Amino acid sequence: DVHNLAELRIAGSTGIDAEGPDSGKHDVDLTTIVYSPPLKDNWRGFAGFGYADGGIVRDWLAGVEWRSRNIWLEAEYAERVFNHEHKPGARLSGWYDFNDNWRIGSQLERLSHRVPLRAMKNGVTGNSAQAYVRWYQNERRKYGVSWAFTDFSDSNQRHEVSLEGQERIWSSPYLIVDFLPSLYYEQNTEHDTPYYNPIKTFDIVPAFEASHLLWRSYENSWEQIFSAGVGASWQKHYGTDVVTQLGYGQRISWNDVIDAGATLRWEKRPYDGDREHNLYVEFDMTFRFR
Repeated sequence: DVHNLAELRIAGSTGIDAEGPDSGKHDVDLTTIVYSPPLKDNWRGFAGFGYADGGIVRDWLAGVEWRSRNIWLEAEYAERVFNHEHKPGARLSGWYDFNDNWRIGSQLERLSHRVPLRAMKNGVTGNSAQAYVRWYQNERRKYGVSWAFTDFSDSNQRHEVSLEGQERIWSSPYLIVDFLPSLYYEQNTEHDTPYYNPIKTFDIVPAFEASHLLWRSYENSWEQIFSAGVGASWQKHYGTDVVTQLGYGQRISWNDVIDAGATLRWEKRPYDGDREHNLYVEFDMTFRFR
């Protein structure tokens, strides 16, 4: 019956062949975080670790989480090291639920991950502010507005905006199919940069996702995830070309104590002209224990 215990989260990202502009062909992202048990009914403390080599960047972090329904909140401080150089970092985030159809979320970060993770090759520091609004119109219908402002340590400010939708097309005992149309807007300021800093980009990518169930017995299961998208990307001084994206993954859930998933992703969009392709693998695991 025990279901609120200590929790270990481990998630990772690695590039198979990422010929994109803000990532080398082969990069490695790994983050591991452990949550304490409910210290009391709403409070949890966590500590964690972050790793990124592509010149190696590591993170040591610790923070607290408060949790009731209708409102979730956490703060987090981290220390980031690079080439015998320490720099401080902190995160504040939360969401609350207005009416149980509407939810508003907020997020403050230093340093921000919304900065391409090594514009810091020249030591580019960034602090940001995120906000989002999510609205559930049916039980089969869901829209998400989001935006973020980011201040770089080289005078560049990035204002990103995203708008997502989630429409349920088909819901079977074994198969569900979602329509996930996505919109994205990004604007920057600094013009001659050593990192991919597009001045004004806008994308329209209609996409679907299909979750198929391979096997299930009662409270533990196994599913495969197929997702595909074809869209267009516009960039000022460069016009427009096509965006295509594919994903394949699988999920395992076991006794509400084991959750694991791994996804193989491919995408091909234009960066400053003609299209380059990104191929990478993502995974995540959550365990609950002593």
